[PDB]
Amino acid sequence: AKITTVIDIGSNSVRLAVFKKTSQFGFYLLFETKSKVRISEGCYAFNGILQEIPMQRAVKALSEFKEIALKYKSKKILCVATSAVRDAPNRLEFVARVKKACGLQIKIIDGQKEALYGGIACANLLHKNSGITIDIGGGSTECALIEKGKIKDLISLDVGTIRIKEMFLDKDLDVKLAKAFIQKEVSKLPFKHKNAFGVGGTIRALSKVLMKRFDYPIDSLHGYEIDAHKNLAFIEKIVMLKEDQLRLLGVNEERLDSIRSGALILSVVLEHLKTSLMITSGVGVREGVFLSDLLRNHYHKFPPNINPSLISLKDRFLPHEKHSQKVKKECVKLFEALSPLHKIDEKYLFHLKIAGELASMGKILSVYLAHKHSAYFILNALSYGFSHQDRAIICLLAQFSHKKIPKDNAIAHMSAMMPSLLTLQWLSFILSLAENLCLTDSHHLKYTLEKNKLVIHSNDALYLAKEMLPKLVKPIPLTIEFA
Amino acid sequence: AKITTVIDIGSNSVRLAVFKKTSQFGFYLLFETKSKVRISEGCYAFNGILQEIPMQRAVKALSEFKEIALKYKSKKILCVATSAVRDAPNRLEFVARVKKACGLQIKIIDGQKEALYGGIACANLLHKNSGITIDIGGGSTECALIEKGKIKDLISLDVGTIRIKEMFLDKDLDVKLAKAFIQKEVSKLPFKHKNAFGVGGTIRALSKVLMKRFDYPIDSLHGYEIDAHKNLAFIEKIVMLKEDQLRLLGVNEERLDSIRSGALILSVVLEHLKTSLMITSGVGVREGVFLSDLLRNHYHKFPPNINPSLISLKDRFLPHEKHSQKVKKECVKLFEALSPLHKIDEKYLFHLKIAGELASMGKILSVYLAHKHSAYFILNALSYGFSHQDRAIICLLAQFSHKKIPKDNAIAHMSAMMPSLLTLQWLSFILSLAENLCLTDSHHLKYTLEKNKLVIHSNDALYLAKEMLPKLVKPIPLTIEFA
Ligand SMILES: Nc1nc2c(ncn2[C@@H]2O[C@H](COP(=O)(O)OP(=O)(O)OP(O)(O)=S)[C@@H](O)[C@H]2O)c(=O)[nH]1
Ligand SMILES: Nc1nc2c(ncn2[C@@H]2O[C@H](COP(=O)(O)OP(=O)(O)OP(O)(O)=S)[C@@H](O)[C@H]2O)c(=O)[nH]1
Ligand SMILES: [Cl-]
Ligand SMILES: [Cl-]
Ligand SMILES: [Cl-]
Ligand SMILES: [K+]
Ligand SMILES: [K+]
Ligand SMILES: [Mg+2]
Ligand SMILES: [Mg+2]
Ligand SMILES: [Mg+2]
Ligand SMILES: [Mg+2]
Repeated sequence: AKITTVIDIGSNSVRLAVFKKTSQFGFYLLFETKSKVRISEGCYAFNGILQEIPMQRAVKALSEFKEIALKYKSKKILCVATSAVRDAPNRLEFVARVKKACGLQIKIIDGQKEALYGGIACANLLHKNSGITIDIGGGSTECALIEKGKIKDLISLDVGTIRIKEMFLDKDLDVKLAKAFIQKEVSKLPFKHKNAFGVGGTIRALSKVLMKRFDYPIDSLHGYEIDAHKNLAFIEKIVMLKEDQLRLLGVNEERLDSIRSGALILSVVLEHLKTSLMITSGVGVREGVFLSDLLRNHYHKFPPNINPSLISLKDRFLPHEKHSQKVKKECVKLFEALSPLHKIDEKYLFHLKIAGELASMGKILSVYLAHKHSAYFILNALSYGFSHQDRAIICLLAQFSHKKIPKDNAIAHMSAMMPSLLTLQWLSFILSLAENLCLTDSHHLKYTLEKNKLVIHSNDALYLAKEMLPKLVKPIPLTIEFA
Repeated sequence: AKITTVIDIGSNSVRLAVFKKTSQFGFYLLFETKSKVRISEGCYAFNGILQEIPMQRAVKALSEFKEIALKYKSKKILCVATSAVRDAPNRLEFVARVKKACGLQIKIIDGQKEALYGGIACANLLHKNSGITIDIGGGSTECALIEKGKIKDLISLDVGTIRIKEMFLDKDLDVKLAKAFIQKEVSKLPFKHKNAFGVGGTIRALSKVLMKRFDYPIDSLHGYEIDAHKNLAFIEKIVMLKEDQLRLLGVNEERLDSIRSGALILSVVLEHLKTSLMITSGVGVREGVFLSDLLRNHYHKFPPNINPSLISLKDRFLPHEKHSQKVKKECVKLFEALSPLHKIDEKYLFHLKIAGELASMGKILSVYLAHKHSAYFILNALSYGFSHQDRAIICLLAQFSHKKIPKDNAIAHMSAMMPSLLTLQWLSFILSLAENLCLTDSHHLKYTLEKNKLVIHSNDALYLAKEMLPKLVKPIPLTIEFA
């Protein structure tokens, strides 16, 4: 199927995502949305029986999600339902009402399969290979243990934002009683890990709060890294704030009434898992469902050196992809030839290579200021499998090809672990020279270094590359000569 | 063909552009560059005989231009040569040298054909119907009188930057004698007009100086508007400035030694033509050659309401047109139904409709912050046939969909002729509401207004559009009801 829709019927949000497959492993999100259906509303006092008005909302929302699926030409529609529906004594009647109302067939999935879908999404689309997912939803919480990219254990707990809200916080029961109820279940998690992968609306909402509080310069939550020890006190503080204080923190209206129980659950989980770093995930069940299919014949794992963001970016914006292979190759040779001078950690060849592949991507928008467009593309869409640092470096290399990187760059100082200006200027200068040298179909280039003299060996005239040489911004005083 | 390279052998710059046809009328630039070949160097003192080292440069640049054309898989290569080559007693040996060196067939064109090509580009790719082109090159200056989109007269004058530089300025001849010489040729221009279309490197260079001088917020040469009366004195001053003063003004190193001649010629032309408004053209001879082929069967003119930037942007990023056509339709209806309240000039329906078509273009990059990506695409690539004002308005409409436009927005204050903030907030709100209503293919919507009450008439549940109603930002107090 070229276009596939996933519908994730949660206990609070119902989510929709439309995926377009661009190659064997390349894909991107054509459309996504979520609706605050809260099918679980009022069910927890009636033995999980889904109530009439909430069921009516679900049907109406699901009908429009189906319309959206067909509006985008989906060849397949996969619909899964989690905690509130699987717990519900009348679950089979709701499934039947939905089928009769719109022809959608719902597959109730158990907690372990829900944990797996979140694990699959995070194991493949984040930048850490090992860790534990935390998928806090309105009705349940899933944790999947991931080790070097493979799922090793799945657990689902019957604690969720709306469950806690209706059983405890709505009744003005002391928050201590809710914490105990949560801890009693969180005790059952049989594993610990320095890394956690934060999944779901509570955690993404909390991540937006933290980004705003610390004036974070990158506006995308997929991959945002949270120091769990530093921030656990604030997370616990959120549990007891009132609605207007949450508003001042930036929480949107629709999320005000569930975020505090959600924050309580997250705090108990993080304490138990001994998490030190939580990475915010922009993906979860709906993406994992799609990947279960995409990767069904590949053991639910992208092959080594297969990155779906990189690949889909090239399918969308660079389908004649040999030029960029040459620039990458020359960037490698240049980096080796100059290593006596720059002595930069070869870990940064990773970023240089990718900037080599992507630096002319923005010409599909305009050939004027093309590198500025490439940088924009890279910063906003090179997401799966890249840290924010990885993205910022690659972005800067492309953005400042043939230019001086400012001292005052927000992205460059995004973190104290970022590479130095000089290192960034070196890699950008290398990218620039490689680009100049690959302008034509010049072949068999060789670089030698003697003192501060770079010599470019070629039997080609390289007339245009020689003409452009003075427009390079060198990282240090260095002479470039053509032999 | 699909991919077409054009090479324009000027007397100073030699330019290359690779065009990609995406549809019957859609196209965009795959690649472009220019090389300071200056084939005319030293020819003016030897009756126009092209000199040996300049010809060698040309052969070396043109052989690599051919390589670039083939690298991009050009099916057709169109190569024309202008003043210095057409004037040269040895023109036929240079042409044959180039043919033997790389198989490029140079077609020497006379001054009228040169004026025609610039005219075709400007008549089609600029936003004014009538005016006179001013194409100052190294050897000659062309003017094409355009009226209502149609070429009515062509003249070529033997004044250019390198000609004047070598005949007068290089010899420390009083600038007065050079002006007198130019005035004698400009005298032959038999027409006048309030509008001028600026073509070539001199005028683009001057436009960049002016954009920097005035802290202009849109970094885009194409379409930039220059008050010729207010700036003529500054243009004339440029003629008397030193290299380093030109550097301080931002002039590129390669442009320093020709811009003063070019400014002298331009000031004389603007005075004679009575120009009050000059529009900087990002296109010229090379685009005119491509268009004369593209439009060979359409009398060198796009059909009414055919805009190649709009179309090509949709070809590249929106190969599915029916969604965006629905949003535009609702934007028109909403506009008309709300006009008792907003009372906005109907001239702005033009921008609203195009924002309706393009507002979700950016989702091809990311579905998160998609409207921000769309605005970026529009501001940087919606160029042919649009003023900077048109581009800015359309950009802002998409950018601030479902948001409040800040009071201090740089683009919004780009010029005093911009629409008011309130008008802009109105248009954005209409777009936002249209977008909500077209989420699903809600068919046959109708609108009525009573006082400040908008009533939406539908047979649809419009469940999701209602769920989103509170996130619209209204321009004035307004009640929205569904019947
Ligand atoms: N699952 C997931 N949600 C995200 C991600 N990034 C943002 N969100 C959330 O998704 C919702 C939509 O954000 P966003 O897409 O930026 O606005 P929008 O309503 O679709 O309007 P737009 O994108 O056309 S500008 C917000 O609630 C945001 O907090 C992500 O990477 N993954
Ligand atoms: N003919 C034409 N030239 C332009 C236009 N805009 C800018 N230029 C000129 O073309 C040259 C390159 O512009 P530009 O493409 O932004 O830099 P670049 O060297 O190619 O580097 P990049 O685009 O990969 S970031 C400069 O001489 C600039 O003034 C335009 O619209 N038309
Ligand atoms: Cl979310
Ligand atoms: Cl130019
Ligand atoms: Cl030009
Ligand atoms: K969950
Ligand atoms: K000219
Ligand atoms: Mg869930
Ligand atoms: Mg460019
Ligand atoms: Mg010319
Ligand atoms: Mg979005």
